[PDB]
Amino acid sequence: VEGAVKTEPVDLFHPGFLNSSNYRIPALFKTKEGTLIASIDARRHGGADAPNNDIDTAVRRSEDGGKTWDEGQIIMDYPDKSSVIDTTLIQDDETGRIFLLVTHFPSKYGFWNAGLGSGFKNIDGKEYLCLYDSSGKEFTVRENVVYDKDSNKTEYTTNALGDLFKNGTKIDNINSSTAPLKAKGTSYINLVYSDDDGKTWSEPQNINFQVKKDWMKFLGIAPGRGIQIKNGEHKGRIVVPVYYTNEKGKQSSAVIYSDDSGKNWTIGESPNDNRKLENGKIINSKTLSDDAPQLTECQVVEMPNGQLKLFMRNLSGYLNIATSFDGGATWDETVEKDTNVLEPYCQLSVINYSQKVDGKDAVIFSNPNARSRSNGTVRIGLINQVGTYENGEPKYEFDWKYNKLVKPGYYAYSCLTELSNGNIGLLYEGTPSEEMSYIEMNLKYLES
Ligand SMILES: *[C@]1(C(=O)O)O[C@@H]([C@H](O)[C@H](O)CO)[C@H](NC(C)=O)[C@@H](O)[C@H]1F
Ligand SMILES: [Ca+2]
Ligand SMILES: [Ca+2]
Repeated sequence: VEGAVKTEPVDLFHPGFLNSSNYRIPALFKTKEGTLIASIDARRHGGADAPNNDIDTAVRRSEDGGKTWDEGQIIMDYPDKSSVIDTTLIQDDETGRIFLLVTHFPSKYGFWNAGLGSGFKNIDGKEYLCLYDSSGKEFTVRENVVYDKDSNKTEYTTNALGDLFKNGTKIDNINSSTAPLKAKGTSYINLVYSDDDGKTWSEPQNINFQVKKDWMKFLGIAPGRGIQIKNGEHKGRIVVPVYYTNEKGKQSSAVIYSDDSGKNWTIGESPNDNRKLENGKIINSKTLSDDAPQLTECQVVEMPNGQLKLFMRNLSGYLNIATSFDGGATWDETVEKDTNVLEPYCQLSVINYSQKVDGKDAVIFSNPNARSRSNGTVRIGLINQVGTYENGEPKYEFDWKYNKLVKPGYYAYSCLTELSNGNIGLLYEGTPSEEMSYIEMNLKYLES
């Protein structure tokens, strides 16, 4: 229609960019300064997930609203088929600090073979990363100095990247397939941060000891973005979607969050914890033994009063939505199924939109509207309160009033952002693992 804007796709990542043959897993965010940051997996050996690859994290920035982008940089790169996989972006408005979190695996590990627990051990009241030698003896890293099982200092030290130094000389890396001391083979949550609007990034902080329980096998970032709560008593809380497997391998969503500007993180309960299934069975994420109720990658948005809604990949064929009244610490027992929104078992993106649409608060949603990763569709969901829960909290529901096909053919993972001009930016997998496409759309287009 007249005045509709949908830009022609640009390949923001593609084979050869930064000398990476493949790319997957978009994250896209507009900073407080108005800069766009796009992060992605630079999959170096093909498109496959860990452990069958060597994956680094790449970032591009735009200072002109997505019209032009910088030359990119690799910000995390582990050796020898140790991979960082699945990024997410969020910023603390108070401090201006931008966070990027990602899942990390040592060489040979990935989602399906991750070992149990955090990979840390408590010694005398502090958690220390464990290392193992060829005989299986256990060592700890205490302030980057390696101690043996009898608390004798060894000749080894580490750094935040896992480099392993013998008397100060680098000899290997604890994440490789060859090191004399290796980390536990499991997932780790890494966090890096930027205080200069994404130009430079810290080295990784391994926060597994704060967020990963002893019964979780995988715990990973659910890629895309986080939020910082705007309304109510949890205002300022930084909320990052995640998901994990239990000892039986079954997946449940949750969020990690920080009330102290990213210094410390905690994991909330899953919506699968004390979840009441359709006909009344009660499950929990620690004991879940069936495939059907699994809840996996997810993204979160905030309601007008501060209530959270967690939108989740799942096995029902349709979108599932959980509700939290306590800032992501727990969820209502009922997970809603929205049969207006097909969900083919793929990541989705949902964001708050800053302006009213048709007099209502709104969200913007992106996923493949199909029974496969195709027919990429962007929706505007209007929020309406429809009475209250038994506990008196407002009950909010979405009206998917506007729905627009933006990508015929292949469409997999995606990430939205609102732009400074009020339009919507979208970075999406329009190929399995090669070109990642960026478009800008206005509301007139989305409503057409
Ligand atoms: C997606 C994908 O489906 O395309 O899957 C994730 C997991 O394999 C899946 O959620 C497991 O049930 C990948 N992440 C990891 C850590 O394997 C994503 O990178 C992506 F591959
Ligand atoms: Ca690498
Ligand atoms: Ca619950």
